Amino acid sequence: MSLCRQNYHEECEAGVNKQINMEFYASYVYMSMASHFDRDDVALKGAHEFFLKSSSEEREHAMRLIKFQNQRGGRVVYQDIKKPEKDAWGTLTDAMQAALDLEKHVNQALLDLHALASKHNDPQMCDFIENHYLTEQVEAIREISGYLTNLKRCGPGLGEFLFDKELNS
Amino acid sequence: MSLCRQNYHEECEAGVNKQINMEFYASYVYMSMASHFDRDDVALKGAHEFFLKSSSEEREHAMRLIKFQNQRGGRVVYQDIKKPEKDAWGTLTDAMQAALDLEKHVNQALLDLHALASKHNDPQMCDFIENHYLTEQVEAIREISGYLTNLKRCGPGLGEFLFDKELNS
Amino acid sequence: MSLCRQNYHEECEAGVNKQINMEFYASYVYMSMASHFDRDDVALKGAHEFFLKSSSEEREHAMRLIKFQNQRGGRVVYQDIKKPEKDAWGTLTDAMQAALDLEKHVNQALLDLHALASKHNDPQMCDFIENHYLTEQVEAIREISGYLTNLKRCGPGLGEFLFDKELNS
Amino acid sequence: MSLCRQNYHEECEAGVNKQINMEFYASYVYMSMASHFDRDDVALKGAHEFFLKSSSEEREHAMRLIKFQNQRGGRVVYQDIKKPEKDAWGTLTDAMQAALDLEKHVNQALLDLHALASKHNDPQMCDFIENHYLTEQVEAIREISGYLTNLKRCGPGLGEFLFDKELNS
Ligand SMILES: [Ag+]
Ligand SMILES: [Ag+]
Ligand SMILES: [Ag+]
Ligand SMILES: [Ag+]
Ligand SMILES: [Ag+]
Ligand SMILES: [Ag+]
Ligand SMILES: [Ag+]
Ligand SMILES: [Ag+]
Ligand SMILES: [Ag+]
Ligand SMILES: [Ag+]
Ligand SMILES: [Ag+]
Ligand SMILES: [Ag+]
Ligand SMILES: [Ag+]
Ligand SMILES: [Ag+]
Ligand SMILES: [Ag+]
Ligand SMILES: [Ag+]
Repeated sequence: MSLCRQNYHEECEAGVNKQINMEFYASYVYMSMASHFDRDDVALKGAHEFFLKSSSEEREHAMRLIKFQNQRGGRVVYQDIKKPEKDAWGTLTDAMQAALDLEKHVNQALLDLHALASKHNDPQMCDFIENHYLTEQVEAIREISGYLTNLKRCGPGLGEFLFDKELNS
Repeated sequence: MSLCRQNYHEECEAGVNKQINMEFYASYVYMSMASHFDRDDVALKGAHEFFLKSSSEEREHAMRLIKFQNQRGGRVVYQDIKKPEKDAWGTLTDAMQAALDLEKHVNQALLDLHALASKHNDPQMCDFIENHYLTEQVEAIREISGYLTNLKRCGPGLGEFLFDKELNS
Repeated sequence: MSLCRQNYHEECEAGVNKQINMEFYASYVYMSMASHFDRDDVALKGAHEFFLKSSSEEREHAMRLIKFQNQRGGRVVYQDIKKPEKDAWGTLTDAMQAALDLEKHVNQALLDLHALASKHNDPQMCDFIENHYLTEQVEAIREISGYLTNLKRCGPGLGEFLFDKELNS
Repeated sequence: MSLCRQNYHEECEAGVNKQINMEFYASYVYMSMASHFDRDDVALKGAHEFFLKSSSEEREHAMRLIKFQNQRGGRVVYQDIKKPEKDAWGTLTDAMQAALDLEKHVNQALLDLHALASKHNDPQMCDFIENHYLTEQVEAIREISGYLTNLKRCGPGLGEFLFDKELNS
């Protein structure tokens, strides 16, 4: 009766908790991509920066869902952040493909989370997700898709090096 | 045929009119809380300011729904703004509890209003409500909930005085 | 022969990988402490901010070890970031105690890592750790210890609320 | 009894003298690399600038060890700065490989010098070396290693030309 929870279904709460984990996970994947591209034998500084920034943004995404959980009076429950699937992510194209797949996985998760909120008639949650995640995911996915297109266009070797400069700066 | 109304159902219009009254009412409650806390024998200036600001914001909420009504080509119809339930709101905790209850009542009303708009497939109204009210209500409720938590933590007497300073400044 | 690795023992590399995980873990603990203190029923904003900042700094610590790993030509290998031990961290004192314990655990780990580097005659690694971690840990631990002292001094209730204001601002 | 020497072993002094020569030598190598890349028939201005800067920095490294020698009350003793091993350093990759080898040779020398100081319990010398040389060497080596990686990635011809632009600016 002194708590803030209102119109916030347990499934949604749990879906937010899952999404928190997912965003941390994606953060972690990108951290790993970043460090891969900062290997002396890979040495793609643009990719490194790009994936670091993506890692940091994923962390922010997580945190904003954490906040949301608290703002709705849910209870954040953390789970392990699983290690990413690979220790080495290949070429920039390989990693961008993996990133695209991750973002699509995150995006589906968010869409599922939105479907949850819509199912439970939580329009504030829906709005939150739309406002902070959905278009962002769309943008990210489109952006990575274009990267893949240009990576392919640029080709291996020099093209990769030059394309890599074009990430960020 | 020269009017702007389009896709704006009479129930929604009426729901906006009810919500207008509700926001004015909440404004009025907060006005009363404010004046209570500015009694010489209550004299909690932070609460006074906080509730005045909440009153003014509720008024703005009302006005924005008035505007919306007109922008959608509905017709604003005012009702009495009922006096608040109490003339004296007790301690800061008591008033914060009452505020929490009011905000939850407003919030449910808004959620009902959004459900109305969703039922009548008025996505512009839905968006309006989400954009201007829902998250705001969530924020308000969470904020007041935290106040209650801290009021309890701080305890009566000195704690109330000190907590009161922490509202606003 | 085109790689940068020099004087960087496999044990050290592995110790850095462990330390990376540990810093991420500590980051994660602090994230959880932060969100605990942002519960509507806990609502200690200073603690929230303090633990968020500690989480972010732990992340930076991790990242700097990631960087170091790459700068020394080791290979970062991530592991799961385990969920923290608790879902709810108690009072600010309880959490500060837990933080103190975590920082001491991190600190011992770092000291072990430094002992590793010293054992393997990796003075650059030693210096790195001393330059970026050791004094920082000392500072953190002392700082948290003082917090605990003041939390105790301040007492539960009002004291906790007031002490909480004194974290950060 | 009016001199400053204290806790500065003759071997260390001699090791500093050797290191001075080594840094001058490395300076000289880089000078030669620089001039190679400024040949009209080589004409890689980025490499030229990069190696000039590396030459100048190596000179500064030498000078700082000279200073250190004097600050510790040792006696600087110069030896011939031997001419570099090659008159022509090949492609940018070839020279970067040679640079990597030189920096690793310098780095080992410094590590040996640090081991000397540690053996003789000269922590000020150890610190000096750690503070001014070790991490710098690590950085240099990693940097050159990445260059080699990117030179390889970029390939001969156009890639070399483009990679060359990416040194410095
Ligand atoms: Ag819900
Ligand atoms: Ag990384
Ligand atoms: Ag992203
Ligand atoms: Ag919306
Ligand atoms: Ag919407
Ligand atoms: Ag309608
Ligand atoms: Ag008033
Ligand atoms: Ag309000
Ligand atoms: Ag080592
Ligand atoms: Ag948090
Ligand atoms: Ag810390
Ligand atoms: Ag000595
Ligand atoms: Ag020259
Ligand atoms: Ag150098
Ligand atoms: Ag040191
Ligand atoms: Ag040291």
